[PDB]
Amino acid sequence: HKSEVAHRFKDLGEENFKALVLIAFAQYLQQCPFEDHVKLVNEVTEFAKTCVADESAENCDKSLHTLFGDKLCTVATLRETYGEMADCCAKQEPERNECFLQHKDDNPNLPRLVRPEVDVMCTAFHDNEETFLKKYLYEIARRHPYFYAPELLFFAKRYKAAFTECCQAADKAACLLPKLDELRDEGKASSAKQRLKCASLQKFGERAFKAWAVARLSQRFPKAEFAEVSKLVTDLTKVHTECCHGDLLECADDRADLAKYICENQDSISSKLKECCEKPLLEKSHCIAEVENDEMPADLPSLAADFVESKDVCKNYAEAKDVFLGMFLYEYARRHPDYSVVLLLRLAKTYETTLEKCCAAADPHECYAKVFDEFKPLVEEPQNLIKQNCELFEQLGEYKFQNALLVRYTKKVPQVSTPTLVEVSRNLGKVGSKCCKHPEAKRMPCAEDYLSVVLNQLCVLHEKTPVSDRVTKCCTESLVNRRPCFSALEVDETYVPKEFNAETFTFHADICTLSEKERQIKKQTALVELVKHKPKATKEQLKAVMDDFAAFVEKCCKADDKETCFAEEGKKLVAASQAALG
Ligand SMILES: CC(=O)C[C@@H](c1ccccc1)c1c(O)c2ccccc2oc1=O
Ligand SMILES: CCCCCCCCCCCCCC(=O)O
Ligand SMILES: CCCCCCCCCCCCCC(=O)O
Ligand SMILES: CCCCCCCCCCCCCC(=O)O
Ligand SMILES: CCCCCCCCCCCCCC(=O)O
Ligand SMILES: CCCCCCCCCCCCCC(=O)O
Ligand SMILES: CCCCCCCCCCCCCC(=O)O
Repeated sequence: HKSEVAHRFKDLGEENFKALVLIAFAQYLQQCPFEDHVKLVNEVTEFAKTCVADESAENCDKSLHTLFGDKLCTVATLRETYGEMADCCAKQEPERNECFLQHKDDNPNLPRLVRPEVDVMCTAFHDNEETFLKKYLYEIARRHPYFYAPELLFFAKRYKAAFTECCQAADKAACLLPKLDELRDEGKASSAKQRLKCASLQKFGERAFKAWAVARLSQRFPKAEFAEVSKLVTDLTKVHTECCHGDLLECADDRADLAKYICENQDSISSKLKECCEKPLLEKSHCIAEVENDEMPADLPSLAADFVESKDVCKNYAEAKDVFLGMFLYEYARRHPDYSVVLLLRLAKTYETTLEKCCAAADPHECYAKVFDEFKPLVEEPQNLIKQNCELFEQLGEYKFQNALLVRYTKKVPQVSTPTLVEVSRNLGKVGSKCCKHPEAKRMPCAEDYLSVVLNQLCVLHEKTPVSDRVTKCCTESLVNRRPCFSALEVDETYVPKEFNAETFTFHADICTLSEKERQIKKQTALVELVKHKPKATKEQLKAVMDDFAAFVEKCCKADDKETCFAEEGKKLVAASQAALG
């Protein structure tokens, strides 16, 4: 149509429009106060209503980039507050927008947002539901310039729902705090996954991305023809390149088109897309990205037909290596929604290496006749880790399971920071309590998903403050070897134990008054330090020292005079404990 703004306003709605415009400005003008953004939002919203009334009104024919760019350049404190960024306003539109992305600071030095008390939140919520949520939408959007805006809006609505419900509860906190903790983690995970997929697309390149996409979409849409999946992998690749670059508008349109495309060809892709394809513009793509795997045809041939036996596998492969490998992935993935994507990538990798070191042999058909026997050990490695770890988690509880990981990883990389080990082991523990509750068929995809963020974050923290070559080795390995690399780490025979420190192992009644979370972290911290001090201790030896500790705590956190107890019974525990640990 003639007016881009009018169009977006129409099929978006005033409410969503105002929220998005807000998120958009907060993502570029990250240093401006809330009240300034609110003002801009009103001016842009007013402008929009105008174009809705008269498609031909002034400026209404200008593109969103142009309009958005002009408003941005309106801010008078631009040069003083943003310096260099102000120089962007001197360029012709095509480059002006390009210039703004380059200055969108991915990580500003804003204060960590603190969670106020439930009572204060709920009261603010009730006094002014809108400015309360917009204020935070603003605080979140400015701290996360790259988070896809629409999704950030999607989260805002879940936050609103949690307040509406919880602030009306007998006991507010019991209802809200957890919903909020769940919202945060999920938000951080969605965030980490977007940065991950973008880093990946940057480091490893387009081929690795498409490979990942083929495998993932084939498990998701096992009934779609391979030509259809290829189509989608192509569009998804363009979509993410554009979304990673940070240009919100281009990004949103490509996603919109794709969502539209999928829905129109819905019956030719999956049966579980009805719901999603009904939903409103703003949610189609998000819904689709998260849709459940469709059901795979029960009448499916044996892979070995076209991939192992069939003479002339090389003829088809040499004719177009990637396509052939792609079909292999497609065929293999849609039959295995229970495999993790990386495992599927590992198989395809293995197969590629084999076709390369076989198609250039006397009797090819016999060189690669095995192949499928190559996969068995690749498939089993991840499955065994899942059963073995989920069983342990079943016996012990999340907490005790975290302590087990704690001991296990401190011994593998003692060089790592204690607080880093504690966090990593804790998040690793959550992955266990989250995924082990699923039936085997969904366990691996689940672990992969959560483990990818956890490992990524682990690596990032290590990128900054390097400590182990082995960690760096794993972290810089190919995406397909990342987790197997970490699983392959063994006890550090090198490590020289930190000599004893009286402080580190001293305790006061503070732990009696502290809440579970802080108490566990206090205990878990001591544990890492314990292992670092005597890394040659046994599950058995440590287990004894740990038990004598559980008691020691109880004994003192209950005794009339707690203070003394922790000092006298403290001297003892430590003295005795050292004796036992030689
Ligand atoms: C996040 C996902 O697992 C699904 C995702 C995707 C990303 C890269 C390669 C394959 C699959 C995904 C989307 O981003 C998406 C965007 C717009 C429309 C449909 C989409 O579907 C997806 O599956
Ligand atoms: C996600 C955008 C919607 C804005 C609503 C957020 C309101 C919750 C405020 C708490 C934020 C502090 C983060 C946390 O620790 O949970
Ligand atoms: C002046 C510019 C303000 C316009 C705001 C950008 C509009 C975003 C459209 C989002 C549509 C959802 C697309 C999707 O992800 O499926
Ligand atoms: C058109 C289909 C494109 C898919 C290409 C198949 C590539 C499979 C090889 C496995 C990739 C492992 C990732 C990597 O090491 O880069
Ligand atoms: C399952 C949670 C417990 C923590 C142990 C994780 C073990 C799962 C490893 C398998 C990861 C699948 C990804 C891959 O194929 O490398
Ligand atoms: C802080 C550095 C410690 C890093 C600990 C390594 C994390 C291991 C992740 C792999 C989980 C699968 C279980 C395993 O094979 O050990
Ligand atoms: C070298 C002697 C110092 C003694 C070390 C004791 C510290 C053990 C902390 C482990 C916490 C037990 C875990 C728990 O059940 O909460």
